[PDB]
Amino acid sequence: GEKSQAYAEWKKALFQPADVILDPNTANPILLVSDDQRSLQRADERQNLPDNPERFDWHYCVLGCKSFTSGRHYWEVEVGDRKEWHIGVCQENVERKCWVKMTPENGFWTVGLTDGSKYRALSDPRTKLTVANPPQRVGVFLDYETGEVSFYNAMDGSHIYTFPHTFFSGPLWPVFRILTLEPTALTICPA
Amino acid sequence: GEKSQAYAEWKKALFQPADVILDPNTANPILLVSDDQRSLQRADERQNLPDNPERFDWHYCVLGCKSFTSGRHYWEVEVGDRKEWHIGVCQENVERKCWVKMTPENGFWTVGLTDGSKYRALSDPRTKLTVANPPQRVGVFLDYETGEVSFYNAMDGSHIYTFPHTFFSGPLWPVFRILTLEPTALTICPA
Ligand SMILES: C=C(C)CCOP(=O)(O)OP(=O)(O)O
Repeated sequence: GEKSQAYAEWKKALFQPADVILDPNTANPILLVSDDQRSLQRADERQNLPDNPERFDWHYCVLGCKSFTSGRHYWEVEVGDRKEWHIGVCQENVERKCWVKMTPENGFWTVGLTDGSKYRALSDPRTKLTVANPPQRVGVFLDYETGEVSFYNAMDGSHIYTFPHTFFSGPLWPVFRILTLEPTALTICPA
Repeated sequence: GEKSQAYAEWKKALFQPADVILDPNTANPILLVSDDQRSLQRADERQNLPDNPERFDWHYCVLGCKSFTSGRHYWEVEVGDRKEWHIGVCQENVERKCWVKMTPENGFWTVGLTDGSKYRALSDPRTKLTVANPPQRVGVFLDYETGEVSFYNAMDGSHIYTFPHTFFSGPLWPVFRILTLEPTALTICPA
């Protein structure tokens, strides 16, 4: 209880709770956004969607509906028993159509999981993470002004990863990515 | 380059720069504190020194000359190629005379290196770290109010470790521990 309590108090001293919903107009055509816009699944094949400019056509990504240009913000994501996921932030100006490698140099700050047990930060090169207990819920923490993106196990307060401090260019968006077709959705925790 | 600049801007924006000097009165008798109080080495054998109450008698530890009871503070330590070292903060009330495990529950928040290649956080139990580039200079970051102790590579800005947010009791001192005889001293970088 003490580690959860200190995690709650820290998030109150410093970070504004963001109420993040998924924008279906940004979602790759293989993704399904839930009607309440909190949950994400994958289809067996691309669905028939317009190719509007905001849509990720290659990467299996979706954005939030609000961006950040300043300030300290957090949100929490129920990854549950998923075997695969990536979450974090990206710049408004990322390449959405052509492939680009999802790295900080290309405007992406994400961590995640592959093959049930391989936790990685998508630094370049990728950082192999050591996680003592697989997180069911992950907190994403942004400080725009200091260039900080960090990740915690939201249930026990343990730290997962902090990217090197950087300089952002333009607005940042919450980003979510799933590659697999598996029973458990990715779900955003309401603020 | 940019990662060093962003690390510099972050530490300047949010943390008070501590000018840390070693207190030889606190040092375990096997330690040698330099005349300028910036450098720490180990002697071959325990020196004959008085067992005054403030002196560490069991652990091979020394404190700084100033504690923190509030605020955000940072300092940097040149570890160079030294194969063994642990650094961080501890509570004024730690057990200095008798055997105790150096853990957060016992008032110590430290990380470091064993046998040239084994990075650990001194959590209970110890957390094995994976560090892609061995740091030569380590930044120690304290936020008293949010219970935060984190550690960075002070040359490239890469993150090393963040303890779970906690609650501190009383003053925190910079603490330094070396177990081995090695050519390379630990040296505190001035503010
Ligand atoms: C033996 C002493 C007094 C120094 C190291 O203590 P431990 O052997 O308990 O090891 P750490 O895990 O604290 O390095």
